[PDB]
Amino acid sequence: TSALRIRCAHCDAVFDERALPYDADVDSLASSALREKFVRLSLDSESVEFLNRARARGRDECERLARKCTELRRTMSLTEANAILGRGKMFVFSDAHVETLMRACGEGAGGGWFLDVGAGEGEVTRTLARRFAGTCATESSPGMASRLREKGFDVVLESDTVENVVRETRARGGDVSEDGFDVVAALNLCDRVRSPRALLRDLKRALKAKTGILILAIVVPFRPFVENADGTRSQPDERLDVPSAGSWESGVDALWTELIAPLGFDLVTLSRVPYISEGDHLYDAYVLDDAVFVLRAPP
Repeated sequence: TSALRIRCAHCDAVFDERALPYDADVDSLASSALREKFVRLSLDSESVEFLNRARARGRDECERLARKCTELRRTMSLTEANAILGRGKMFVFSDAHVETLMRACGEGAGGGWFLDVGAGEGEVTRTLARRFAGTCATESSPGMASRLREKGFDVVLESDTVENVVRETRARGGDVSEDGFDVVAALNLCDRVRSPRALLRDLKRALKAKTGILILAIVVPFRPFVENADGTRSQPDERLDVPSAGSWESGVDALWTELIAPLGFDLVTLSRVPYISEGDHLYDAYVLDDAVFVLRAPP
């Protein structure tokens, strides 16, 4: 009539979909702008549908892909091996999450140019790119860059920098405005890049003045570490005053100041969504705590 109550000491931690945190303590933020500009998102059938992808795939099938992935990544990275096998997909935003934040930033209706930094597979930003008449993407992987040119992206820049992204897009047929893109998404990239300040500065000069929407996602807690190449682990140079542990509210207020706020952005809305990763034969999904900052470019 109910689940089994088995007392163990080595079964790890397991939660359901209702335990996923979507809200936070609003009054526990020293920054005033972070309190009123908070929009609480929630679960939906699209996010739950992503959770059951490992269950509907089969345990024996999730084991075949896992063994083949470790065998493939001897000569490539982890993300490149998952794209070849069609596993390890990432989920952050649902279609309902899109219509909520797009109406909040003013540019709710479709149209304009969109830039996805670090897309690779673009499945995370797939529902978002349906609104813009022009879509661009930047990915340093050659194999994954060719995949983006087949899914609907008009221009796919095969590089890991965004110094002259607004100018290099126009060189490849990207009929984007000379003053920058309209909306740019940098989802879960500050924990991997070396210079997070120089990244936001490059993201700033890539947007239009005044009317310039920026979508930034950072995993909380913020543990920055840069991977050089194969078997070469490094450390970030910019020591941001952000705790490596603690609660979600402390990391947001620490990432707001010191890093995001000194850039001079206008906070449109702040939300808390789970960073869902596709499961396998052991767990249905792996989830991290993610924070979403929607910013407007200064004049």
